[PDB]
Amino acid sequence: KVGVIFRLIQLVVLVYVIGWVFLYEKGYQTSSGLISSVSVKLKGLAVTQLPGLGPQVWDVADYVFPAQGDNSFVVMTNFIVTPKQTQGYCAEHPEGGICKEDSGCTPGKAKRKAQGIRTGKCVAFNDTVKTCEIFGWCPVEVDDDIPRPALLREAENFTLFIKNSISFPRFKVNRRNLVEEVNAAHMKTCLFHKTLHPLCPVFQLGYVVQESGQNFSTLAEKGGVVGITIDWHCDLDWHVRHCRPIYEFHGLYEEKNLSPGFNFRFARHFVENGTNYRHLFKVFGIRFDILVDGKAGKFDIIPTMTTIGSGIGIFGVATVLCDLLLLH
Amino acid sequence: VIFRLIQLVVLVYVIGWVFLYEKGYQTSSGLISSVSVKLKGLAVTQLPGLGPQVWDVADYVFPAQGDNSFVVMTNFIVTPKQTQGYCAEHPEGGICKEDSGCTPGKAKRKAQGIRTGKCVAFNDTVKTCEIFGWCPVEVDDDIPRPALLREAENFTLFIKNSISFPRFKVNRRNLVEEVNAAHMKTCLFHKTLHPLCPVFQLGYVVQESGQNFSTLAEKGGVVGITIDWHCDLDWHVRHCRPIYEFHGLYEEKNLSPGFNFRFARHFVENGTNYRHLFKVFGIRFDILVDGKAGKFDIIPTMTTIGSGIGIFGVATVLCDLLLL
Amino acid sequence: VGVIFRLIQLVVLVYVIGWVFLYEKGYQTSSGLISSVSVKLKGLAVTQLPGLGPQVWDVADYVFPAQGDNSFVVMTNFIVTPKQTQGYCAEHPEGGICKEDSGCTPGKAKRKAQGIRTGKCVAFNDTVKTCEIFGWCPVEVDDDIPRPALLREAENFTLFIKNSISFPRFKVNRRNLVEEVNAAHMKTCLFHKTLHPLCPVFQLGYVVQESGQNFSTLAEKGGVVGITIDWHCDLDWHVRHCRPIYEFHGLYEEKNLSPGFNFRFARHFVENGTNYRHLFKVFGIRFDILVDGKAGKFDIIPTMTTIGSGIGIFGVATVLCDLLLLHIL
Ligand SMILES: Nc1ncnc2c1ncn2[C@@H]1O[C@H](COP(=O)(O)OP(=O)(O)OP(=O)(O)O)[C@@H](O)[C@H]1O
Ligand SMILES: Nc1ncnc2c1ncn2[C@@H]1O[C@H](COP(=O)(O)OP(=O)(O)OP(=O)(O)O)[C@@H](O)[C@H]1O
Ligand SMILES: Nc1ncnc2c1ncn2[C@@H]1O[C@H](COP(=O)(O)OP(=O)(O)OP(=O)(O)O)[C@@H](O)[C@H]1O
Ligand SMILES: CC(C)CCC[C@@H](C)[C@H]1CC[C@H]2[C@@H]3CC=C4C[C@@H](O)CC[C@]4(C)[C@H]3CC[C@]12C
Ligand SMILES: CC(C)CCC[C@@H](C)[C@H]1CC[C@H]2[C@@H]3CC=C4C[C@@H](O)CC[C@]4(C)[C@H]3CC[C@]12C
Ligand SMILES: CC(C)CCC[C@@H](C)[C@H]1CC[C@H]2[C@@H]3CC=C4C[C@@H](O)CC[C@]4(C)[C@H]3CC[C@]12C
Repeated sequence: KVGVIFRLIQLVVLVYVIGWVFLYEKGYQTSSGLISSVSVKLKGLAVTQLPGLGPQVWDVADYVFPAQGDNSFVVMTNFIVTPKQTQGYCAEHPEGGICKEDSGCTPGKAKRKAQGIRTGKCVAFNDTVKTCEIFGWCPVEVDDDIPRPALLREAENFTLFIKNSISFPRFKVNRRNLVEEVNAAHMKTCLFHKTLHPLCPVFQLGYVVQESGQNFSTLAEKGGVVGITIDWHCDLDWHVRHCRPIYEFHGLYEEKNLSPGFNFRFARHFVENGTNYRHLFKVFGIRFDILVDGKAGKFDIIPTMTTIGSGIGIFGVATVLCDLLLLH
Repeated sequence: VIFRLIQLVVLVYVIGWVFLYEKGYQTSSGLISSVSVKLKGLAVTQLPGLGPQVWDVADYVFPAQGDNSFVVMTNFIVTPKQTQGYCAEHPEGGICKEDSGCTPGKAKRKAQGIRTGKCVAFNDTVKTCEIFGWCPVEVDDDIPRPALLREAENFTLFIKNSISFPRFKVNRRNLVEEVNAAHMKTCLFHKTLHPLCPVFQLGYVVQESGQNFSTLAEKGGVVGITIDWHCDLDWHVRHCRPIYEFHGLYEEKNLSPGFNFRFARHFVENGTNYRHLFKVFGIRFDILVDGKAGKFDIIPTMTTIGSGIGIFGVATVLCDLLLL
Repeated sequence: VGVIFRLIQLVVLVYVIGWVFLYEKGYQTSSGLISSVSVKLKGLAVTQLPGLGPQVWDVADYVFPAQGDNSFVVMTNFIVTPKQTQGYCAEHPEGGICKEDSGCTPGKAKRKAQGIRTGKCVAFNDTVKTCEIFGWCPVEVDDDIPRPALLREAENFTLFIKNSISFPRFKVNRRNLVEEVNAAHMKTCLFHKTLHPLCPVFQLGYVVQESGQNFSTLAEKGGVVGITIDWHCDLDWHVRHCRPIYEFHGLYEEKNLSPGFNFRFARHFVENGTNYRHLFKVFGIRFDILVDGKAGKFDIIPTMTTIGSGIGIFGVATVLCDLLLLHIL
């Protein structure tokens, strides 16, 4: 009965190997990619009482800078506005050259960062320091006084709405972020929590940043970067109703570096009294990147046949190894 | 000798199957691509304000540079001449009833103003609250059934895709199918008749998506174009022509249909800051590409020849075991 | 004999496992990466223009997606057609030719439309004429592309790239600014493929457009440049030895039916009581910044399964050698 016992042991080993191969979903299921489309819709307000008077309100279309969605969008969090900018010869900015007596600066564009077409003169900047005279946007920026109170910190309570639609080809199955569990009644009193309500897509910017690993009120002065990822891991063997996304906010938390924080200049032009003016904002804001990836598969007979053939081959190899070790 | 001949035949058949089915004698590469989109059309809106505007190439393609994913106007409800002031809040904020209903502070979820607290009348019979902000004129829910900025189904998209193929250092472009010189003045895109001209039509990009354009422009929608470059790159230099498959990317109807956003353009009239606010129900086009390619390399050929010889040995072992 | 054959088989197996360990990196768990970029351009250009009014294009005046978005256009040429307004005016000599008053009909001219045609014939220029259209009145004339390239001083703009990537499976975060690069280097650093390969890629037109392309003709009519950032590093060593490599692509140079890349964009304003717009046909450079990478760590499951595969391949090699010896016996 030694031979029968050995044959039974080999058969059991082969069965276990086949079960392991069919486990982990390594085989018997196809692999397909996905195509995605993401839209965002922020909703909030912000008071902007400024010592320069003229209170202003930043609406939904005033801080979302792409203003129409896109994967990578920026939400304004702070700014240094220099209104009523016009073209004309006047004093330059410091850290770009110091004028001693009509000799420090020579006519021509300066190397690397430039502020205007230098003409050559010692025009008294109203900071006890005399600099060069340039031809450009006359009221130059003053970015030293970054606003500590975080003028638009009230963005902590904004509600981001990530509407995601995907399609798996080769199965022609299309799904959306709004899973049939979430209905209209769950969109008026809905927030997002990773354990309590993991399906409703109405996130809160404060909460998103908090789960990003970045403390708020310190990246508001100089906007950081936040990355949201919507993993779509689904199996088409079961009903399509079991296709749900997983949100993971891998926030690249640094809070201290050589050049920390996002920052960009943007200007809006207009015409007043027949002269072209310009409003320039140095906006610091938090940029959200919404990366979408996934993999789904279903029953196909070719991968099943290939896996069964590989299982037969590895079972034969195992029997060869067992015979070899028994020979020794 | 019969068994040896059968084993040799099985081995050579396996080798041929490995070489010709999965194409194991060639390597693989990724894809780096750039997409440039240039719409060209016109649409006129006879708004009831006696202000007939003309919307041209720079007025409805919202990302003017034409990114990979962009948006085309198909409907709007303009709310012009907006300044900063106090007036009645939109009724979704609440209902006034008594003067004590309104409270100071912003709203909870969707704030429209500071809500200082008063009971001004928004309509002739409905009073909500008093808010300070972009107050004078507020956006409403009056989506135009005739679908203003219609006839967007006659525009001509133009995808000037480019391909890199870094490892093989072979550069290909969508525009040049090695024959395109006068097929650009008068061409369309048909999946069977003219599958090479990249001057699409928004009628022939939504229709093959499986969604009718009659209800797509009312509340917006999403359309996806793939342009996947599946080129053999081995027995040719040309024959890298891409294939297009406009994916449906979800059907219409259902909860929260379509896709609409809001944007605004500021201006100065009499020393007071103003704002033109548009709510846009525009289609969204996404262009995401992929490719594999492949070229003759000796290392993968040797690796798969070794794998084939191993498979042949395993098959011979299995046959010998079965015979015994 | 038998001992020699066993030693040869053991040596072959050892070589096989060494090859599969030091070539395919079997004891590693390859994973993707997530990424974000923040592109900041610095520079200044001045245009005279035949309008007798000098213009200065500032930091936020040429780069249009003025927040990054890893796909942006740095304007290098334009054809300004200012002071446009709604009215009935003549059409461009590309949608039709006005032989007489009956040569044009109301409609949108099918493919390419510049205005709602009315039918009347109005003289334009001197001989060509045209059909009247209701729309933006002064039609654009893009026939005369400026050869001196106007905003041609783009061979000195700096392109500070602030790339931050994260590998989630190992939960590691890295940035473009390698710890070696500090504030003392950012004051004056220029990216070079051999001498300074770590500080972010600067100076469009000198070490960015030198990808088998020439700024001379890549700014007169626009063009496309692709910067790919590869993060190929392993967390087996210290995290310090994880630095990216930049490669600039040469997608095409010239000799094409539709070369370059240009787009029309309009800036609106209101004067007196009428809405006007400035229309720019911007010819620019599209910089596609694409970042990819891969990383792995030593884990027990991959090394166990690769040692099992090595044992299997050693056994199959042994039985193949035995069969060969039997056939050659
Ligand atoms: N940030 C958000 N917070 C709360 N609800 C949101 C948010 N973004 C989107 N929604 C909801 O998404 C749905 C989409 O509908 P729709 O686009 O008509 O909304 P809306 O622009 O806010 O319109 P309305 O002016 O009619 O309230 C709405 O029911 C809206 O309440
Ligand atoms: N729908 C379309 N979108 C883009 N280009 C189109 C379209 N239909 C035709 N074309 C043709 O594409 C060609 C390449 O476009 P290109 O940007 O180089 O020219 P353009 O700015 O349109 O020139 P012009 O206005 O002087 O005809 C043009 O000659 C144009 O006639
Ligand atoms: N495109 C560029 N070319 C050259 N130097 C640049 C460029 N972008 C940024 N820098 C320099 O690198 C640093 C970036 O720091 P950071 O992002 O905090 O900017 P910043 O201090 O807000 O900039 P700025 O002073 O110009 O307003 C600064 O010292 C700046 O001079
Ligand atoms: C086909 C003979 C040789 C049996 C050996 C293969 C066995 C292990 C395979 C073949 C078909 C397989 C099944 C095919 C389909 C399904 C339905 C799915 O919802 C759960 C898994 C399940 C139930 C699979 C389990 C594993 C399975 C039973
Ligand atoms: C050692 C023996 C088995 C010969 C190995 C090579 C044999 C199997 C032959 C069979 C099919 C052949 C390929 C068939 C077609 C082409 C396309 C041609 O443009 C280049 C050569 C190439 C790519 C051949 C390479 C060699 C090839 C793989
Ligand atoms: C025949 C077998 C058992 C011999 C040993 C094989 C395994 C255990 C060996 C072979 C190669 C080895 C690796 C080679 C190099 C390094 C880098 C070093 O910084 C940490 C250890 C690490 C990651 C080793 C871990 C152990 C390792 C994976």
